[PDB]
Amino acid sequence: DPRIAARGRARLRAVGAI
Repeated sequence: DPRIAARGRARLRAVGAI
């Protein structure tokens, strides 16, 4: 679903920071 992928991208996002 479109509401399930919006959270999947956050993964790499958060990791990218640190």
